[PDB]
Amino acid sequence: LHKEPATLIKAIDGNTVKLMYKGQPMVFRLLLVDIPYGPEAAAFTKKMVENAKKIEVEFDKGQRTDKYGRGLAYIYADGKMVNEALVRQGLAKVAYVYKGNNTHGQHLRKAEAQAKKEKLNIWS
Repeated sequence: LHKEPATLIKAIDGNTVKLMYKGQPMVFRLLLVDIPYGPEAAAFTKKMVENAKKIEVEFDKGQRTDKYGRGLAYIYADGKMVNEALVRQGLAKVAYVYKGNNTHGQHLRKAEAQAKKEKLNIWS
């Protein structure tokens, strides 16, 4: 897997963001992030992407867009994965793997388990 450069265009909600990617505007859905705290998750992703000096998108090895045309990726803000930060903060759950895109699933489930043990936010 490899990180590619992108530019924030705008924050949308906890697991959706609009980016300039290879010179075209594209809506991206954060892989493996399930939002059941919806405003809270939205605000967290919004801050994280808008303060970044560097946004990267990392496709997984399965299908790269969903049926609505959204890119399916891990999104990184200054080197930190947004998908993982949300889960570790207890602001989303880890989704069922979609079509071969599971490369970071174990890593994210470890972050979720930690959030759970700490009883954070959704794990109240």
